[PDB]
Amino acid sequence: VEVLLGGGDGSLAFLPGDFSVASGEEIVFCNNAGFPHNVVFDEDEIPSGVDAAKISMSEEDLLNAPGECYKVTLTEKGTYKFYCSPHQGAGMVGKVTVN
Ligand SMILES: [Cl-]
Ligand SMILES: [Cu+2]
Repeated sequence: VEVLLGGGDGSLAFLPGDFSVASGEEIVFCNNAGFPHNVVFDEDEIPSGVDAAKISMSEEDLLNAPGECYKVTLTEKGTYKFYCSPHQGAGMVGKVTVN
C-alpha cells in the first residue's frame, strides 16, 4: 500500500495515518509535501521480536527530494507506531496494524 508523506494543504501528516496491512504486504511511504520526511518506528511500540533498526530509516536519513519514498515490509502481527523525526513534535506520527 502507499502512504503519502505530508498533505498538499501543509499538514505534516501521514496520509493515511492509521491504517492496516496484511503480514508480508509492503508499505511504500512517498513524499508528497512538507519534506524532508523520514519514517522511524518506535522501538517501544512495535511487536515482540521486531528489530526497529531493520524496519526504520536512520534518524539521520531524510527523504529530501520530491520523488523519494521509503518502502518497508512488516511481518510480525500487531500494531506498530512510527513517526517522522523532523516533524515528530508537530504531530507527524502514524500507526499501522499488520494482520
Ligand atoms: Cl525485524
Ligand atoms: Cu516529516
